[PDB]
Amino acid sequence: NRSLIVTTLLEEPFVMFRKSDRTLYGNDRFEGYCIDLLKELAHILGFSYEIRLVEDGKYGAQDDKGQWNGMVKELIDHKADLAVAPLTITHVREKAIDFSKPFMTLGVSILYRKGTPIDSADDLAKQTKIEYGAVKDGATMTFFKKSKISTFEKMWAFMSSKPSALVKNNEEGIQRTLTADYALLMESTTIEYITQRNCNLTQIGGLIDSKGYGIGTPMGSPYRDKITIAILQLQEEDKLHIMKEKWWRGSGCP
Ligand SMILES: C=C(C)[C@H]1CN[C@H](C(=O)O)[C@H]1CC(=O)O
Ligand SMILES: [Cl-]
Ligand SMILES: [Cl-]
Ligand SMILES: [K+]
Ligand SMILES: [K+]
Repeated sequence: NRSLIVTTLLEEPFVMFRKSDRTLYGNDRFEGYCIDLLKELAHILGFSYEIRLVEDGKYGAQDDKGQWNGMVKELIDHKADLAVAPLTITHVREKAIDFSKPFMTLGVSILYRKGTPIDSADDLAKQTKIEYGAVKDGATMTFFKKSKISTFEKMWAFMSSKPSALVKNNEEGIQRTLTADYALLMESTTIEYITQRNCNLTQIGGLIDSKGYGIGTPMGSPYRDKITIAILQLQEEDKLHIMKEKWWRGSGCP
């Protein structure tokens, strides 16, 4: 039947503008892990799509008392059929949209420059000399905002009090860790990609929690179950592990 509308956002190495001399248009403009996954799902399920970058360039957060923005809002409003992106599956977003079963699992951890030998978030929580933060209005910020763990409660207090500590996006966050005394609270799979390519960066400690990335849909979407079955089939054959290795494999560090 009709082409589905796919909403997404630029983010390495999930979704990128591929390199070309020509001016690209339509779906051809895109490559990455999420594009490979989307192609595999479209082939398996027999659907076509038109990819659209979400206008406001956000994932989705509950800004107002109630109202959503970003890809989540796009899904709430049925402006897109699918959100294909590293969209973190959270019980709070589940109050507004549905997800497929997760195609990738991960957790929050810390990105930091190699130097002052901290080894945990606790080390970060009990000082202020090293500024730390998260991407504003993202899953990670939301995790801290609503935590009951005292260590993270203290971190939220600092992060929220000083707005100059939250960043607009990953590129701004990574650049800050590279040019200032700044630790970034970031999802582990991105950290893994980054530390492989930036040998002076490292992950501090291990994973704080567990979560996954899933394909977002409007609640009660007829494609949600089909997409889930297909994702689970790919997983049984270790295809998603292979796909990740394809986009993640770096050149390696000293
Ligand atoms: C702003 C990015 C890159 C996204 C990706 N996953 C989280 C989300 O789905 O909101 C965000 C990262 C984070 O908040 O650690
Ligand atoms: Cl577009
Ligand atoms: Cl897999
Ligand atoms: K070009
Ligand atoms: K079609």
